[PDB]
Amino acid sequence: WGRVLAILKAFEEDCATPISKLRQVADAMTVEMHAGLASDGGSKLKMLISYVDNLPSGDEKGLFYALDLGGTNFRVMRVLLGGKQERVVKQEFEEVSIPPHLMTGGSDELFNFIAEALAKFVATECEDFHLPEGRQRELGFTFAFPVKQTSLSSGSLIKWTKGFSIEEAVGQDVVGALNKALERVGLDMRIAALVNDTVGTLAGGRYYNPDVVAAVILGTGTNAAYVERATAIPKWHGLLPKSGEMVINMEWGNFRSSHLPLTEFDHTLDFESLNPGEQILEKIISGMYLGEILRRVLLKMAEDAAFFGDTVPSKLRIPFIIRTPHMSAMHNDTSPDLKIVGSKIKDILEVPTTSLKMRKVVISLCNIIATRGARLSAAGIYGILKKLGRDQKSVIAMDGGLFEHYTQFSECMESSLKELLGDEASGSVEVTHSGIGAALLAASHSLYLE
Ligand SMILES: OC[C@H]1O[C@@H](O)[C@H](O)[C@@H](O)[C@@H]1O
Repeated sequence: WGRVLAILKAFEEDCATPISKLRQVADAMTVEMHAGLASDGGSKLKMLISYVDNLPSGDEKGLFYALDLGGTNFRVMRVLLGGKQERVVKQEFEEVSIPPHLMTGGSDELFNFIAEALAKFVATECEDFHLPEGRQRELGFTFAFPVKQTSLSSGSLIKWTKGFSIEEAVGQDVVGALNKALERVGLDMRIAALVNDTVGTLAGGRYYNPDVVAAVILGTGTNAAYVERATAIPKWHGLLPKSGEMVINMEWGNFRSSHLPLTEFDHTLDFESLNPGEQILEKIISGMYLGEILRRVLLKMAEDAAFFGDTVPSKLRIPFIIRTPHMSAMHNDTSPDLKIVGSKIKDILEVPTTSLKMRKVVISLCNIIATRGARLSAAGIYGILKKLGRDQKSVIAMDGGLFEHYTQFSECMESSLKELLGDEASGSVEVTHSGIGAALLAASHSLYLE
């Protein structure tokens, strides 16, 4: 290593996000927010209206179910809410990994999967979760994909992201689909709310902190939601909210700008993806893609600089063979001779023996990729704050694996938001962590009292 350094040098330079560039990115973001709000097709930012005009206050009460469909995991939960003082009295939930074949199969089978798991969960209901009366179960549905919302409890799928590809479902109503799946298992359920995962995170965060104004998800995918003034949404007039507010789902994963520090590797990832040209910003930020970027750099060094000897390892040529959790562990390796980077490369790529020089390169690459994504996340948040005129206490409710379980990532993001804000503003913005959100929104729309 060995001209491996030349590629390393270039990639580091092409990925650079000095503050000037973050300011340019934030400014481009704020511009797209205005464009996206002014016209349905005016921006890469769809700026979807959620039909949430009232956020949780804390006085919600009753029994509520919630469904949560993400990119890789599905969740079923129920909660007892006891008002202002009691809040969440009791909570139960089960999590199921989604069988990969369901991601690209048919619509019915995806929704059967959801309905059948929910039915099994419902059957375990007992004690304090016993359905009172004389009543019907009420459900909140978190659905982590772009939706053209028609009401709080309805909307059609716009497109898939995160490796999903069920074309049958594009344009079809998500709640109607679930409703038909619920009919097939003979489960009676009132869907009171359908929300994007950013929206639920925002509702859940605002429930615990009145000053929450936005939510950002940095997990398998990436996205953000925020509370916008109704008058600042010229494209939409299908309701006159008394609050004067409306929560927006930005779908910022799809953001693109010439100021984005893209490399040949991000280009090849994109061109070979399931959704080429879409989710450009998501593909350099989210946990789905970070490892895959790493994989493409290492493959480049393997075939042109003999990083792994004369023969390129066969497992390096397989897409998504390197996951982001592999990256973060290697990134955390503070040890001489870098034990962890060594055992991760061996375990995952089936390469015996790596010099110190090779694992120093790998840990450097990990840092370059994680830092870019984190700093770009900060520029995103700063873009939202400028839209809000907030560039006075603002809280950003965060969720997702990258922010919760990747120390380097979440710390770099907070540092760079701080630098972006500056002495004046920084000291009035707080980034904090904690589904329940969708249930809280169902709770405001319950046909029952307590
Ligand atoms: O889960 C985080 C985000 O992932 C993106 O790929 C989806 O399009 C969004 O709807 C979601 O909010």
